[PDB]
Amino acid sequence: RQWALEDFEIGRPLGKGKFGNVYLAREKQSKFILALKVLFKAQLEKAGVEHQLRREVEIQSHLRHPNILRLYGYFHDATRVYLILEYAPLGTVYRELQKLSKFDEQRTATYITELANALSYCHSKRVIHRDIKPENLLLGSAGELKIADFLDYLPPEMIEGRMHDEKVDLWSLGVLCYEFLVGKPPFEANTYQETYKRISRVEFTFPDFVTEGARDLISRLLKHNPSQRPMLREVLEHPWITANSS
Ligand SMILES: C=Nc1ncc(F)c(-c2cccnc2Oc2ccc(NC(=O)c3ccccc3Nc3ccccc3)cc2)n1
Repeated sequence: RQWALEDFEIGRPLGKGKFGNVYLAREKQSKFILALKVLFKAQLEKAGVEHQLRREVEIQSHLRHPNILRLYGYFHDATRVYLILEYAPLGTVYRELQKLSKFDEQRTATYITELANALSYCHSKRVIHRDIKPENLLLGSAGELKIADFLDYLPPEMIEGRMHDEKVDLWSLGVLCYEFLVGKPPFEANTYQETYKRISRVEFTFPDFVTEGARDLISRLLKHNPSQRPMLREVLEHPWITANSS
């Protein structure tokens, strides 16, 4: 409960980014094996996100799920800040997606279920999410997927703030599923302008090898109007999902 850097025996550099570096680590006390991010407050300031982090570490800490990367604890010295995190032994879905180019109908559906499961929990524990990427998806030991993200003159459209923020994740789920099945995201193009074009006008096209159940689901998630995309529950109960999830 009262953490210091010499409570930890340090292993191999696990990669860097963005403010800090991650190392492999072990609790001298419980010999428990975990990752450790090392953020520098100097690097947080020249990016103005010190309070933003502390804010989110308090949110993160109260999220226990097999499909969400577990944060165990945190601490600091004057120069450095440390985050004690679940080591995902099997690499990212990015690296793996490059190794396999695309995934099988079942590998994709299982991954969607897990995401959906995790996202539902967040929605339930009152914490909505923005965008999910393959690069932000880590892999546990048993192939399991881990989200590792980080007046009186005022009108109605300014006091109701952000109306539909819950529904972004369903778009993300649509996009992801596609990339998993195809190897590329659905509005990927050459110019940034042509990508912007296809995202705005919702312009994606399934190559022939894609199944119907997938085309059906993906289309339902990728609706222009946010309030038309299925609620997470429905994704878990989709013919295609309920036929490949395990
Ligand atoms: C190879 N497996 C593996 N396992 C665990 C790992 F952490 C990593 C890893 C290695 C190198 C770089 N990144 C890695 O993954 C992550 C992914 C997410 C995080 N999460 C955070 O850094 C974070 C968690 C809770 C709260 C805040 C966090 N960061 C944050 C920083 C600034 C502002 C806001 C949030 C940490 C490491 N890699």
